[PDB]
Amino acid sequence: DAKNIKKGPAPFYPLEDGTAGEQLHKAMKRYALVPGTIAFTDAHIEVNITYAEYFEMSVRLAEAMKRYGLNTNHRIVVCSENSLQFFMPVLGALFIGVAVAPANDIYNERELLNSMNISQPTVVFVSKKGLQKILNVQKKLPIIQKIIIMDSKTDYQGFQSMYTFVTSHLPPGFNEYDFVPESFDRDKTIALIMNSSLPKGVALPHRTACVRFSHARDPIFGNQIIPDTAILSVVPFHHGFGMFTTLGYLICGFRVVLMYRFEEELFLRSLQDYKIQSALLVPTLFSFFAKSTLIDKYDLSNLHEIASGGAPLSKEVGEAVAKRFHLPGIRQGYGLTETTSAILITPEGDKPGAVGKVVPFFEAKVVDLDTGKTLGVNQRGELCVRGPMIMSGYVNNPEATNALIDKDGWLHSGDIAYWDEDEHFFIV
Repeated sequence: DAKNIKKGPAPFYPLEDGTAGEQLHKAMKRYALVPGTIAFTDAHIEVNITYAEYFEMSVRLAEAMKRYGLNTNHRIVVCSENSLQFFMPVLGALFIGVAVAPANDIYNERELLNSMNISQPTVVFVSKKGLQKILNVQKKLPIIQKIIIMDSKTDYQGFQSMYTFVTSHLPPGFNEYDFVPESFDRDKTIALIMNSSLPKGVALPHRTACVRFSHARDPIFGNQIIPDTAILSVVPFHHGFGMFTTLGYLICGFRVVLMYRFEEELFLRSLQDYKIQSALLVPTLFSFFAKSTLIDKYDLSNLHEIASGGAPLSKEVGEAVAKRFHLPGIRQGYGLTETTSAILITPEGDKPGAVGKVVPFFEAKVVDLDTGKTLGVNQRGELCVRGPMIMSGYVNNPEATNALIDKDGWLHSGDIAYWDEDEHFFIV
């Protein structure tokens, strides 16, 4: 009964062709050509980096990695707290088809080795403060040939920075605006290898990012592209919420204001002073802001939304946070690392405490817990989802993959849900 399979509507804008790197290159080149357009802002040190600067350096890294010898057969790791520099190697790799494996920068040293043992990187990009951890891992994974320091201009402790690495490998006369990103099969070529909440590696083809880019610009399931839009992001860039919201914001030309350490006054003062339209919180920051009383001391009249993304809020906490911030509700999402980003999303302007509706290109159902039979309206069962952001598989673990994703391609989320007459989903 097709009536019991919830289907996303058609996207406002048709899904664009090209790899994720080709799509990001094209958008970012355009914003690059408008001087003064801000890509990222570091709320702690107050520095802005423009799209022209971001574009040029990402293109330069792409060419430098290509000349060094990286191709679709290689992976890199990015291991860094949130920073102005984080996405530079991410974008450069995407531009040339090299898979990016972000490693949680507060992983203890065992968890870190586990993650890099699965991703098997040839090159590691790390912040200064992560260098010692990476050196210790490298003693055990000889495949790591080269370590490049992200938040330095000169060489740092005998290692090249991104800047000196680029200079070592760029051809004479290199022109950032003549560069053409690589073209490859976006279904077979892996864009990201993300870690599971021992964590596994989740392989995500370029296709899954391309679909995210359609949602991110969707006026219903995303944010409308409006000039001078600014986002405050406190979520980790190495995890799917931060990774795939930020890439979408770059596609949209927005200003991404970041923090790498949560503080109450800096956060609220940043919302006010950067006239943030949209803020992203990790889940336990919601319980925090339900307790905060300082909110009313700031002018937050440009704030239109607070988004929890993949992570599902209790109906009570979501309500208490919306109230504190004088908002009609929270822009919720439900997703997993395994679905790339949110595949249920609160449609713009529209149900307490629904998590949202099925995104374009996807289908969702709920099934009986004993039997697997599809259930009807208002009936509680296991949420299953199907669509082109589902991971291609856990790296080198077909058994955990087949345990999660059945033979018809339904991913079994492990969560309990129901959908209603309006097709809003509720996570119980």
